[PDB]
Amino acid sequence: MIDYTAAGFTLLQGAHLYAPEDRGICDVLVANGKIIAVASNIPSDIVPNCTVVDLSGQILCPGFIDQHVHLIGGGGEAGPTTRTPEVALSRLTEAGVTSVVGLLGTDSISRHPESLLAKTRALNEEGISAWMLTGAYHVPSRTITGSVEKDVAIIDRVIGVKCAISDHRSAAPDVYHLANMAAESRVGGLLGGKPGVTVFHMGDSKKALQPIYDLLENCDVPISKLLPTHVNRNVPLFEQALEFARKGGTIDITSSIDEPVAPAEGIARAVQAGIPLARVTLSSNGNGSQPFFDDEGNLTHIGVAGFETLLETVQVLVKDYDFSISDALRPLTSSVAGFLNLTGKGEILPGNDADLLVMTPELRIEQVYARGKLMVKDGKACVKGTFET
Amino acid sequence: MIDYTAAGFTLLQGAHLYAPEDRGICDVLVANGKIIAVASNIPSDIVPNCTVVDLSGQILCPGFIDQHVHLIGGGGEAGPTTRTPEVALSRLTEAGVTSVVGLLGTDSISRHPESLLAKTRALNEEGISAWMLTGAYHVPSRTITGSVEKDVAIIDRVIGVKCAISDHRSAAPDVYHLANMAAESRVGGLLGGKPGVTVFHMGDSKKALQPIYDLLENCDVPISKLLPTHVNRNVPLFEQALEFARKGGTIDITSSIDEPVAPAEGIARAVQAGIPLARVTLSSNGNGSQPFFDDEGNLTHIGVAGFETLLETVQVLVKDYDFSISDALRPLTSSVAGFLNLTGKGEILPGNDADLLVMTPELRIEQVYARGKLMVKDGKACVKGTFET
Amino acid sequence: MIDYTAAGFTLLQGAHLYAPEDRGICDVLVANGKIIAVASNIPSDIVPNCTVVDLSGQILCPGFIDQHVHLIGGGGEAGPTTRTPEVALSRLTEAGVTSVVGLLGTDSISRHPESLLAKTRALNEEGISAWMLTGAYHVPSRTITGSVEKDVAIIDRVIGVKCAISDHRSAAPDVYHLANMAAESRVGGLLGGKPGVTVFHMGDSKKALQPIYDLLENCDVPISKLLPTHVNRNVPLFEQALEFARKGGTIDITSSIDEPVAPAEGIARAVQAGIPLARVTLSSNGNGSQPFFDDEGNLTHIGVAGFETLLETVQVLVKDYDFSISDALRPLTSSVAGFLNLTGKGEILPGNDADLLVMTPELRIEQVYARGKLMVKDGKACVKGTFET
Amino acid sequence: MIDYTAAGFTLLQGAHLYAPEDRGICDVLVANGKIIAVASNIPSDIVPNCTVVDLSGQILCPGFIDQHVHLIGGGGEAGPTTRTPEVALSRLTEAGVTSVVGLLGTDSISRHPESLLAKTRALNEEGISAWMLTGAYHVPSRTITGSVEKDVAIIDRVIGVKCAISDHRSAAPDVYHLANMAAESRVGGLLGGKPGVTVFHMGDSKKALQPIYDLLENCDVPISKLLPTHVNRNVPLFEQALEFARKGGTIDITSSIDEPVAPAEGIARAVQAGIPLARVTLSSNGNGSQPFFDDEGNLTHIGVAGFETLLETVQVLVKDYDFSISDALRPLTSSVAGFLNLTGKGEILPGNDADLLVMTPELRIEQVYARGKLMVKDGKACVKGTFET
Ligand SMILES: N[C@@H](CC(=O)N[C@@H](Cc1cnc[nH]1)C(=O)O)C(=O)O
Ligand SMILES: N[C@@H](CC(=O)N[C@@H](Cc1cnc[nH]1)C(=O)O)C(=O)O
Ligand SMILES: N[C@@H](CC(=O)N[C@@H](Cc1cnc[nH]1)C(=O)O)C(=O)O
Ligand SMILES: N[C@@H](CC(=O)N[C@@H](Cc1cnc[nH]1)C(=O)O)C(=O)O
Ligand SMILES: [Zn+2]
Ligand SMILES: [Zn+2]
Ligand SMILES: [Zn+2]
Ligand SMILES: [Zn+2]
Repeated sequence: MIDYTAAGFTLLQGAHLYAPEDRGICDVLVANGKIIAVASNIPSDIVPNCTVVDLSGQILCPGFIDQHVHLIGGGGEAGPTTRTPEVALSRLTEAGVTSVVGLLGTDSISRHPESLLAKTRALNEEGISAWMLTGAYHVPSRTITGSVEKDVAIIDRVIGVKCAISDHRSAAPDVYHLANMAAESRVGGLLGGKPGVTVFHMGDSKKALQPIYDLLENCDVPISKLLPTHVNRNVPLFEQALEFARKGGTIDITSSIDEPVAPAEGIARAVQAGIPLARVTLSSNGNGSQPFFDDEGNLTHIGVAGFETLLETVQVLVKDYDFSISDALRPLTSSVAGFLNLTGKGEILPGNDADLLVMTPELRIEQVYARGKLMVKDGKACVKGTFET
Repeated sequence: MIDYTAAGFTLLQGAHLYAPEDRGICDVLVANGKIIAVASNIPSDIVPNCTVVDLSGQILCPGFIDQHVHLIGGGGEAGPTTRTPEVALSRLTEAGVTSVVGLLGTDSISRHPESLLAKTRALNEEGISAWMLTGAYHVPSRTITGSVEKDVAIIDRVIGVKCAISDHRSAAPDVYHLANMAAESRVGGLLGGKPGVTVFHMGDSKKALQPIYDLLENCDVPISKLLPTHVNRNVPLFEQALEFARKGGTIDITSSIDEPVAPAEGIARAVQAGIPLARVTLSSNGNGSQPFFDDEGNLTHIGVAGFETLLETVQVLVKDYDFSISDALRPLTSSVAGFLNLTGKGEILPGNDADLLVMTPELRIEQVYARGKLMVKDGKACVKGTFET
Repeated sequence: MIDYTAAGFTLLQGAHLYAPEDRGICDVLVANGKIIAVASNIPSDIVPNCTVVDLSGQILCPGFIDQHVHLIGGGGEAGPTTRTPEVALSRLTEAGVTSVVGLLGTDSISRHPESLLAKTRALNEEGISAWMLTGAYHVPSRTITGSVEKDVAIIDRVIGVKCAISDHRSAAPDVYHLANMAAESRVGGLLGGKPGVTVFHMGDSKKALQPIYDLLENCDVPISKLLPTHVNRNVPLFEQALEFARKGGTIDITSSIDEPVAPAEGIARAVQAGIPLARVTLSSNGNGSQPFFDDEGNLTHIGVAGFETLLETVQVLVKDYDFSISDALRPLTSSVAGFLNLTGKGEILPGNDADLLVMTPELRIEQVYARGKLMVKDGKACVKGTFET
Repeated sequence: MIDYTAAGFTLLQGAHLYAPEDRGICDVLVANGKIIAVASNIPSDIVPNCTVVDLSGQILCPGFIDQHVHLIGGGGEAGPTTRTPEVALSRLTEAGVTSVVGLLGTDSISRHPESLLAKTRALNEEGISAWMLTGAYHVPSRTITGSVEKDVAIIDRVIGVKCAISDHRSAAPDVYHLANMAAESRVGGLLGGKPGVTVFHMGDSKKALQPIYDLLENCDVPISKLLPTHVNRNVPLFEQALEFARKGGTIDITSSIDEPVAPAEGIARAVQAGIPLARVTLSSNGNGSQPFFDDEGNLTHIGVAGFETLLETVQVLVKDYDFSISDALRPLTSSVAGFLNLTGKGEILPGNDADLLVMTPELRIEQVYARGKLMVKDGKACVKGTFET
């Protein structure tokens, strides 16, 4: 016998496939971590040493891309005891996350981009796909090489920069600082082949999106590189976000915020307003703290976010909102890959990566493939982090 | 016999107690530097090896908290010969100060935060409680670690930052500098578990509080973290301070300034205006120089402040103003502890620290306990600094 | 009734006390986290609202002090996936550990003293007692303030410095760099009130202890500040370690190494050698990686150390080594506290901290108290880390 | 029909395979740039849309790996006009080179690691595989991040460091500087998953290898991380090089030097000396200047090295040296990949990268495949650099 096992041939048979586009019942051929063929009825013997998988009666869709996760831990708003813990592989996979963008938040004193970068690498090495944003809430940005442009341009996992605005925990940056930072990300992105975005954590300040508007009037960074996140945190901010998207910007809704605008609600609303789903993404904020502040900017309560809200949002949208599953998936898949220009991700096409979700019809996760590898079986991780126990 | 002396049991019997709230005649049980019980009639044998103290006919109240003292010396406005000297322990205790916040002023060239920090530690070790502010008049701030946020976040004794505005000795900072500095203090405070305030020395400039208003319009720092000090220095500034407090800010009156608005006068006025005492504090400016300047910003005269004005203010308020003692005490006790979130200080409650003042009925200090230890006896220090002589 | 609960009075009765010294049957009284009385037969009613614990039939001893723990995680010798996780509270308490000293190892790129410091602080807040060493294997040391000397003098929790010698992962330092470093720690120590020690991770190099000796002739740092650790990792090193202890040095044996010199064996050998137990300590290296390198410095195997070996060593010593329980506890209690000058630790005496272990006669942990708080009950943590699962 | 082209299936049939091991007549199947099967007689229809290549009568072997190439240009020893040009893709592929390691030489003023890195990245994108060494002749090293150790641990393409010793253009470094540097590369290597080697350009100094030996006694870096290059440049050096290899070291012979020790001659001598071929590598120094200096360190002659000598050496060895083709290829394939720990390179095994050469029986290159892509056809590049003419 001849051994063709190195190929990792895998045939995924007869699931109802959402690419996210409804492909109906379709097969998927995988080799070396890549989708090599997608079509109705694939001869299970088309290739040697092929592992056949019957997904009849099941749904197949692309793995989620969570562009907002505190991979190394976050928190700290109430002292050191509130420093959250690092993210563990199985937590991600089990929630259907095959691709992630790690970032830092409030604390950039006991939290470092070098550590975030190491964790990002560990995850890629463990089996999934991971990137990161340089910077943190603090502006000017705390980087690895000393320059935002140089970080985005030269650190392979860095794709953009993070900052915070309209929030009582910001560093009170002025327009110039913001503009420059954005411009540097923009430029380091062309050079490095990164999207070069700037992600803005939004707080509850009444100024809302103003800083983003000001910034626009003060530089030549395309509206397409700027991402306001946690837009559902408050009404008036949410409403502003809608017009921002309508002007051509993309807005990121956080799944970990149920009030005042719940995730599925925000998405449905966007759509009511005429916003194209391609301009709406959804992220978890996993492992970040969920601190609530007083009227005096006083902390009262503090929790930690998880990844389960992702899937839940989908379910709700489908289930309580009348979205088609296809539509329901976009913001976690194709919309995100689109905004971040994440190649080979977000869609089920030949040549793309074999990052797939096998779900039951009532949208429950059974299996997860990350780059062609079986990570989750029967809704449970079969592959765990080097130190998960 | 069994030895239970390690406990330092101390029963303080039958004084009329102001917590600052009028508790009438009440006893106070202390152990290991802490108030363990407060109630009418405590069995002098409730605990073993208990030291009983009869304060019948006397008043008992909490130790003062002076949040504005040049612990290492200050001055310098008229040359090196005008560099004031360091503060000595007994000077504090004798004036009823059991808790202090050290800071720097005009000179941050021959004066250093590292020195201030060492002195702060020496004082805690000698018997009282001491903290400090990083920075000085100079903006941008001269810190220990190179960053305001990092100092507040990581140096255990640092609780906030100092600066000067509306004064001919300021560094002429612009709104951005101010805003950022404040924001950094704010944020380093959450992380470090410090109040994270910004204290503004106010000069006589006609702009008065404007800079604070501007700052507000340019960042998201809660009005509750900003403290304008020496507000009584001039009328129009004083008047502005009143509305600032009324908007929700706290104002600090300096006891060492008799004109144009004397300390008790300012406090009474605040109250006439409807300001809650919780939003009014009083500090000494002890060891700082008291320089007076010309019309041409020319120095004429220069003196050095002491701590006796603290007690005097209380006396006057009670004596010439009709405040209840309870009310009279707030600004030196509960109001200060409240603003700085100084835990276990400012009030007489079980679990709080045994920082107490024993006074005669005509408000004269007889004894002082700092953390359960007898520091002053019969109005005189029994415990002196390592080098006091 | 009068409320005296703020005192947390606790009376631990009837156990067989090892302080570590054998004190036969004897009671212990606690108030405010401190030991206030130690005597046979204390009256269960000597003080109000007392919680009495019947320890009859049990054994009572000081909590362990582990001076070598990778609090924020370690490892990374085989890439990013081998970066070990941070330490959880419950894992320490459950191992009998009430005081700990945190440090960095091989990686000081993705690992930072600022993060280590935040963690040390987190643990102090959560209930135990933590300190840290500045630096890492890398010499020159990477510090918080930019100076070893400054780090030790001004960062409250820093008590000395870590470095690596005689190991293929060292930074190839020369005596000058080592001497200067040790001298800085010594001096910072005097200034800040710290022991100001230099901790040397020893590797398998044939040079063994040579560098230390060289350093001793190139400076005037007292031998008593120089701590070689992991001395049992190889024989010739171990034997050299005995001479060094013999000359006045203290030596730290790693409980996580079972070959070629088992921990209990090392201790017994030290003693048979005429080295007083005061000059022998034992530490775990918990959370650190346990990497194995072949012939050509190639990594063959990697694992993570836990805390169980601490206790095990004690059992073995008593059991197999003819040791008295008293002597057997020294190396984890009094010797350590003595070496690092840890006040209020390692010994059960009035005035010390209520850090104690309740064990069965066969040496199994049952209860653990930290600063008088119950952390472990029935061999199980009843107090957990803010983010423990 | 079903489309399976995303797979790039390619079946290379009938050649005489040297993997390098002689495997007689044997086929090779490729999919997605990887070798998925290696066996005699694979079925031309085993997989769909297969491109079958008749290599009958040819020879198939691994692509060459050149670890010493001045990718961005070099030279400059005789002023600015002698700065050599950057390497073009086609020149590498055409020389049989599929993997390359880039470095700097004498000039690190007009030459920068950031530029070298961009180039390495350009080549990876264009189709081959490239890595780089940080540093240059200059010691201390000029780096990207400011630290050798950091450069190696965090810049993905950096795998070690370059330096110059025993040469009149060295920076006159001392053992400490050398030892520290090598130790940093070693450690960064472990952290980032790199070999973490130190590459020593050797010059004609009488000191020859002394510095290496000195370094070995001043540190604990494994001999296997230390690569002396250009060892054939002079005799006594060369002879010393044999002893070093004999002690466990690996040695790099330069194909661009024909006197006094020809490349093929050096290799044969190494072997006759008992040095396994695994410890002998051969590199070109392509694009580097070939300067000649007279008596008094005066430049007499300058030229630029090409890549043709690589192949030539192989031919000569076989031809004139009694070598088997197998052995003759080691030094450019398996030995190199082995030394630098290059995974998926230097050997034709299922799972490795499809980097292969098609040669005539007389050893002339015909085709070249890189990661399964056809780059050279008929001895001519059919793939060129984005800006190649
Ligand atoms: N700050 C957290 C991460 C974070 O942004 N959380 C959100 C949670 C939230 C959003 N809206 C209300 N709460 C925040 O606004 O704070 C950290 O730094 O980990
Ligand atoms: N500057 C002094 C401390 C200080 O602020 N004193 C006050 C005294 C004052 C207030 N109003 C009039 N005089 C000042 O306004 O100068 C130093 O630096 O020691
Ligand atoms: N490397 C660890 C800390 C450390 O010093 N471990 C020792 C463990 C050991 C001792 N003997 C064998 N293994 C080592 O020699 O590696 C980290 O950095 O986490
Ligand atoms: N100098 C070159 C790189 C380099 O090391 N070349 C060797 C070439 C050589 C070896 N023997 C004779 N000539 C040198 O000794 O000069 C550059 O910097 O481009
Ligand atoms: Zn956020
Ligand atoms: Zn976040
Ligand atoms: Zn002032
Ligand atoms: Zn002052």
